[PDB]
Amino acid sequence: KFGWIKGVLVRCMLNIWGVMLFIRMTWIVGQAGIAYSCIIVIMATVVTTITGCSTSAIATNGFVRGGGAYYLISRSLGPEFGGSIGLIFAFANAVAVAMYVVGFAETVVELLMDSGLLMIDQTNDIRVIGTITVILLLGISVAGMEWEAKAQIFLLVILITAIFNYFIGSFIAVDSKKKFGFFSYDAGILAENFGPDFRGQTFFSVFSIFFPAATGILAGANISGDLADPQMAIPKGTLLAILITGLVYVGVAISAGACIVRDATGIESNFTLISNCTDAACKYGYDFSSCRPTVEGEVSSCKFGLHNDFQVMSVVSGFSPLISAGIFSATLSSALASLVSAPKVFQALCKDNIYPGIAIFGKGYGKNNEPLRGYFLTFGIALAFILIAELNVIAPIISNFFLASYALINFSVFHASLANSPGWRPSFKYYNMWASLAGAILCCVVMFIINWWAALLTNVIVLSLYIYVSYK
Amino acid sequence: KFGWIKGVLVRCMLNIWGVMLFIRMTWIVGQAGIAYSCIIVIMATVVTTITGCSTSAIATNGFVRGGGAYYLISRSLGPEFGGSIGLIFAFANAVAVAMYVVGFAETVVELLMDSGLLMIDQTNDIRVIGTITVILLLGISVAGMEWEAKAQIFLLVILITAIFNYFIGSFIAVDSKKKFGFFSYDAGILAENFGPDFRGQTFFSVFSIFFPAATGILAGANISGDLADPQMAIPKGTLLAILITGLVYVGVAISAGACIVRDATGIESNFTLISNCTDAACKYGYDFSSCRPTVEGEVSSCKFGLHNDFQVMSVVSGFSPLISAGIFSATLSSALASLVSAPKVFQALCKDNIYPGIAIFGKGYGKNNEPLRGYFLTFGIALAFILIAELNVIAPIISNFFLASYALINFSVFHASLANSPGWRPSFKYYNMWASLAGAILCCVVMFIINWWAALLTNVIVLSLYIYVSYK
Ligand SMILES: CCCCCCCC/C=C/CCCCCCCC(=O)O[C@@H](COC(=O)CCCCCCCCCCCCCCC)COP(=O)([O-])OCC[N+](C)(C)C
Ligand SMILES: CCCCCCCC/C=C/CCCCCCCC(=O)O[C@@H](COC(=O)CCCCCCCCCCCCCCC)COP(=O)([O-])OCC[N+](C)(C)C
Ligand SMILES: CCCCCCCC/C=C/CCCCCCCC(=O)O[C@@H](COC(=O)CCCCCCCCCCCCCCC)COP(=O)([O-])OCC[N+](C)(C)C
Ligand SMILES: CCCCCCCC/C=C\CCCCCCCC(=O)O[C@@H](COC(=O)CCCCCCCCCCCCCCC)COP(=O)([O-])OCC[N+](C)(C)C
Ligand SMILES: CCCCCCCC/C=C\CCCCCCCC(=O)O[C@@H](COC(=O)CCCCCCCCCCCCCCC)COP(=O)([O-])OCC[N+](C)(C)C
Ligand SMILES: CCCCCCCC/C=C\CCCCCCCC(=O)O[C@@H](COC(=O)CCCCCCCCCCCCCCC)COP(=O)([O-])OCC[N+](C)(C)C
Ligand SMILES: CCCCCCCC/C=C\CCCCCCCC(=O)O[C@@H](COC(=O)CCCCCCCCCCCCCCC)COP(=O)([O-])OCC[N+](C)(C)C
Ligand SMILES: [Cl-]
Ligand SMILES: [Cl-]
Ligand SMILES: [Cl-]
Ligand SMILES: [Cl-]
Ligand SMILES: [K+]
Ligand SMILES: [K+]
Repeated sequence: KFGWIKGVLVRCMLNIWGVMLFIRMTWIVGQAGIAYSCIIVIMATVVTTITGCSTSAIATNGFVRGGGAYYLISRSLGPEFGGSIGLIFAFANAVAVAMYVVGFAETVVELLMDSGLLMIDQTNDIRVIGTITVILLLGISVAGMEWEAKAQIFLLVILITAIFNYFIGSFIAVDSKKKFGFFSYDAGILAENFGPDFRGQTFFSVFSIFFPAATGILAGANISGDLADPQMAIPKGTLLAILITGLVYVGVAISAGACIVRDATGIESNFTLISNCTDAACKYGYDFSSCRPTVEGEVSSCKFGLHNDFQVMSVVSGFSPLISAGIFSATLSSALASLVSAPKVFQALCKDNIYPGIAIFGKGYGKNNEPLRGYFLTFGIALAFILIAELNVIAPIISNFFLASYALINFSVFHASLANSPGWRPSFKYYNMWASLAGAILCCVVMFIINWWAALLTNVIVLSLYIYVSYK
Repeated sequence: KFGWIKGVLVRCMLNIWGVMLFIRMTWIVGQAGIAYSCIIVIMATVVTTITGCSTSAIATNGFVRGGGAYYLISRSLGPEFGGSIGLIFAFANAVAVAMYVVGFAETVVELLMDSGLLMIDQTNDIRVIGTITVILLLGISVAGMEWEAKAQIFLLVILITAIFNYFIGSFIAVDSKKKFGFFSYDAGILAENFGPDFRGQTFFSVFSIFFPAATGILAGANISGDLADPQMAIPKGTLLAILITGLVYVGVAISAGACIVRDATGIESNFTLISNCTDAACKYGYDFSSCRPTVEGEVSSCKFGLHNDFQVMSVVSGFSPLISAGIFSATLSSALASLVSAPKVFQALCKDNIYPGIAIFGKGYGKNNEPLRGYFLTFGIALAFILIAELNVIAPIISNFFLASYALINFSVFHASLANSPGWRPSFKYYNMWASLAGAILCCVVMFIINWWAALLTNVIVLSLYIYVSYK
């Protein structure tokens, strides 16, 4: 049995911190402003805080022993909400595996292209490296699960040293790191980056790429049978990990916006103060014109800055090669946590014969009854999406399915509080049914703003799976 | 008590034939093709045929005496579906009143501008004439309802003479009617108009303006307490009126497309055969170039043809002034049928205290207990939408709310057949629950394609009104 720190807090902080922390935060401050990106982080934190209060209200409804994620939901609420939440959550983690390993493969491909190693084109090397790293992540999940419970504190002390490396490298003004952007903390760059640019995107198109960085909060409730006291561990670690990771996202956004310019040519300039005809806040001798795009229907033909290079946190970092290779720790820990959590929920769902034909993905081979057909189905669903070797098209799909699962959780606890269900007495201090209704309406409306036909498909599927289990 | 002809068939044919028959059919053949407009008419006929089978399945579920539209639905199915169908249907007819009288006012304004009568600008004369014609339509509904039961056969023999006037004026080739478009039935014009143009619109933007011409099919079920035998009158007249009006729409579309060109300058040409350098199917001596638009982001600066003038059926007609002033008959009959049917449903809903605060719109003043507060609320909701003095922005709203009401009817009969409701034995020969489910899914998907945020608002409102009445 684990305590609340090592069993809930470290698990949720390792699942939440993933691709977008080191790869795509600076791009989000580049597209939006500092103000709009802080509004984005606060909105995702509001959604996940309401869903964390709803999950805590489920977890404090009696039912200590014999836990899990599907078990608590399907036993506090009915099977109609429980089966649909289980199916949508299993599919969401199975598709999130692809997002994390595509981010890992993109980082490895850019590290190879900084050297001379280049086999095929850039979008085909992500398909090759992403395929090798998901058939190796599959082998760990079915043969090496014992060491993974010890390795997670190792992964967390790699990740926090990466974050501290970035934050203390921001204050060190290096003259060689100019021409890649990155001057010191400056007021001119802070005023220039305070306000949107949206060079090909929109608000709610940048939100759909941020919001996978806020998911992963049900990693503590996914192990309730391995906790000491789940009534006190699940509301503590979840709502603490949400606060810690949200504050690190806000700090990364403000710190990236206040010291890096949006565009930069990677050519140094001999001047130290440019002729007074630009006034574009680079008074340090750098003229970063002829990189802003001409028309308002094209991307910039630059190579560095906040808008362009995707890896500028390795430039800002004091020791970029090894310490800011906590990208590997973050992405592989989140992908491995999502590779073992999607067949687990699906095997727990396929043991109650709720849905007719899926009952063959429940036969756990071996001694611990690990679902091997579930692992191979998750590997197939992940490998279908790795072949879309682009993160910015995978991430709105994950955002859609996680907003659907969180909306279903919030609406199910609202409906159980409203309907006066027989076994529903949630003794949690910060649970209100109208906050859950507000969170469900907010998740559904944002899911429709992001992409309306995928939202309509997901809502029709969830309504069909509810009406099927009602009249059975 | 009425028979099935005079009580159902004439009522449904007068409610269905409305604005779009004489005003906006030729514009729909102008924007789309002949093929796409026939596909549009067949889709609207499929939706209304499935909804007519569902309404017949409700109407054959016992319950002869003491009828109405709200009564049959709320007594065969529950109050949860019945109250929401009643509210959405009351709002749909209350807003459709504005569409019919805005079409009437637009016709009267164009007839005045063909003369010298012009008080204010064109969009402000529709607001003035549309306001006078809805406070005069209100006086008939509360003081002259006795003569209206005799006047409807008069209105129908005006309307069918208008239709025959158009269809026999199509075959009469008049040389003076050229330069307004309108050559004879020609193969070149039929081949030229066979294929879309979409000069500012899209498919499903032209469908949203057509589909109010297919609504009005519940005008026979809205009077079940005044019928002789509603078990045999409501499935007969509804499904016959749908077929008759759909065939007249298909005939009008094909006949308009095969004899009128899309653009035309209203200037006659002395030539009888133009120099062979255009080949634009007007070999009759007319050169209708310099009216096609240059860029693909603007409307044509022409004045006549299928795309432009909105009143070309009065040009094709043999006697345009009096007989093709069946526009007044069609629009005023449909507006008067929707002004007496929205307070009726709403007063029947406000007598069962389902929704809390609306109970004051049920107190019928007078001897027949006509709901006067309901009439004034319908007049207010209509007059709010008449001030948007443009038909092409009113008509997608009516399309949204009627697709919502028809989707609710189809889903309610599917859900009652699936759930095995206690008093649900629909002895109708052509009712199937999967056809009703297909009609409900089709109406919901089309409602989302037309406008997604209005569809999301309507679906959230209907979901809230269902969950309110369930847990009361
Ligand atoms: C403005 C307002 C607009 C409103 C418009 C409405 C909105 C539109 C809403 C539309 C909602 C559609 C609801 C459909 C209802 C399903 C039919 C059903 O209930 O079961 C039927 C089919 O039984 C089966 O064998 C099929 C089992 C799966 C069917 C559902 C999953 C399909 C979607 C998931 C796809 C895969 C997902 C998995 C991968 C992610 C039962 O058959 P039976 O013979 O009748 O059983 C008799 C027993 N009984 C009488 C007691 C019942
Ligand atoms: C955009 C426009 C879309 C238009 C098409 C939309 C597709 C929807 C169209 C659906 C219509 C097609 C299904 C009909 C099949 C019936 C087979 C049959 O005849 O046997 C039996 C059914 O028993 C069955 O086996 C039913 C199997 C179908 C269940 C799945 C329903 C579709 C779920 C949809 C999920 C959402 C779909 C989207 C999700 C991805 C006969 O029925 P019965 O049980 O005997 O009861 C009859 C009793 N009578 C005796 C009352 C008096
Ligand atoms: C992918 C999946 C994503 C899923 C996301 C899903 C998200 C979709 C979101 C869907 C939102 C739907 C949920 C909201 C419904 C709540 C109803 C309610 O709470 O009322 C309750 C109180 O409230 C009141 O008394 C208010 C007064 C009546 C207002 C009617 C409700 C609001 C309707 C607004 C429409 C405006 C219409 C304007 C035109 C008229 C009823 O009070 P009660 O009677 O005491 O009930 C006690 C029950 N008991 C006795 C058993 C204890
Ligand atoms: C769009 C994106 C952003 C969306 C965000 C905004 C979206 C709006 C979302 C949510 C809005 C929040 C509503 C706040 C209501 C608080 C009033 C109150 O305390 O009532 C209470 C006082 O009991 C009474 O004295 C009766 C008062 C009327 C009941 C209020 C119901 C409001 C229905 C609103 C219908 C909304 C339909 C929505 C349709 C659109 C009654 O309940 P209770 O006693 O507290 O029960 C506690 C039981 N428990 C102890 C087990 C927990
Ligand atoms: C009136 C009530 C206000 C509610 C405010 C609540 C907070 C709202 C906050 C903020 C409001 C939204 C501001 C930004 C608008 C979205 C811009 C955008 O991204 O385009 C969008 C739509 O394109 C449109 O047409 C947008 C038109 C406005 C719709 C949004 C308001 C309706 C809110 C809901 C009304 C229901 C209310 C439910 C009950 C409460 C996206 O277009 P797409 O084609 O789908 O994307 C394709 C994606 N792809 C590229 C990957 C393929
Ligand atoms: C199977 C049941 C499963 C249920 C779920 C299925 C998922 C849904 C299935 C299908 C949805 C497919 C739509 C994707 C559109 C691409 C993105 C886009 O452009 O959005 C636009 C599409 O609005 C348009 O009209 C654009 C022009 C046509 C584009 C294709 C329409 C559908 C094609 C044929 C499909 C035939 C479907 C079958 C019907 C015969 C949105 O813009 P808007 O909404 O128009 O804004 C209006 C605002 N205004 C009023 C202020 C102007
Ligand atoms: C885009 C819109 C945004 C929101 C999307 C919604 C997301 C949907 C996801 C989750 C929401 C779940 C929906 C229902 C909520 C439960 C409340 C309820 O209905 O209680 C009822 C149960 O319900 C039933 O028994 C059958 C469900 C019928 C719902 C029909 C809604 C029609 C509105 C169409 C508009 C929606 C169109 C959606 C778009 C196509 C009554 O409770 P009971 O007495 O306990 O019943 C016992 C019966 N039993 C013994 C057999 C078990
Ligand atoms: Cl992430
Ligand atoms: Cl999660
Ligand atoms: Cl009409
Ligand atoms: Cl109707
Ligand atoms: K994450
Ligand atoms: K009509």
